[PDB]
Amino acid sequence: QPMEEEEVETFAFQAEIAQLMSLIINTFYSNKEIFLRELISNSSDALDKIRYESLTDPSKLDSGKELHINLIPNKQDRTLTIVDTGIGMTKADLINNLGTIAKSGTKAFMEALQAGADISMIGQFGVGFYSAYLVAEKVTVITKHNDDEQYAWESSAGGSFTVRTDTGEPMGRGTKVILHLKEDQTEYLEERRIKEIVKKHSQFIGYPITLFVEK
Ligand SMILES: COc1cc2cc(c1)NC(=O)/C(C)=C/CC[C@H](OC(N)=O)[C@@H](OC(N)=O)/C(C)=C/[C@H](C)[C@@H](OC)[C@@H](OC)COC2
Ligand SMILES: [Mg+2]
Repeated sequence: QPMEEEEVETFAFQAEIAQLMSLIINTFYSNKEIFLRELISNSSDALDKIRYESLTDPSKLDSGKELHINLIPNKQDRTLTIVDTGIGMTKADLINNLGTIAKSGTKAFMEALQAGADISMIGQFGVGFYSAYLVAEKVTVITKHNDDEQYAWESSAGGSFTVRTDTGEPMGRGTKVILHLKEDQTEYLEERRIKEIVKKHSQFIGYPITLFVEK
């Protein structure tokens, strides 16, 4: 019954990453659907990493043998969740790779946009994760790596993100991206739309992908 206590750490995004997020959020782009391609591609890379690590150390699969991606639309919460059982990320990985450290592709990509380039090019510049903000007002990343505890990263943009130990349902290993969709982007909760986008953009994943549909 006693009051629970939880630690949170708040971080500022690196300057160019903050500028990138603002550009993605406040500019109109057609072809926003490519966000799902980018997230699935990141999952595939995380899956490749645990796969190859396990060839040399099979104990790394003690946290889960199955290597796959699950897509979970939730119309009640208005969330689309992409879950993989890839290598996952440590706390240090989250902090370094999801916000605080500069990427070499950020500037070149922003300038490419502000010249008319299609947003689809984002993955080539190594900042494809941020395409989530084309469709989501808030993104929560839950992750579990063999070498660390389970962590939750979250940002509604505006310049900062938080990291905390996750009190939610334990995952054996991997990463779960929860997209809290903007009110005008609920088409990405529809089964037909999700299937269309995966069929169009994500046909060479290398791992099984399953769509879970309520009701
Ligand atoms: C193309 O491949 C990459 C690689 C990187 C960045 C991006 C794409 N591109 C990005 O835009 C960023 C900021 C990705 C952040 C990291 C991704 O997180 C979300 N959910 O998309 C995460 O994905 C999942 N499912 O685990 C990935 C890919 C983690 C991999 C395994 C891990 O390698 C050891 C990361 O360092 C810890 C790599 O970071 C660099
Ligand atoms: Mg790949």
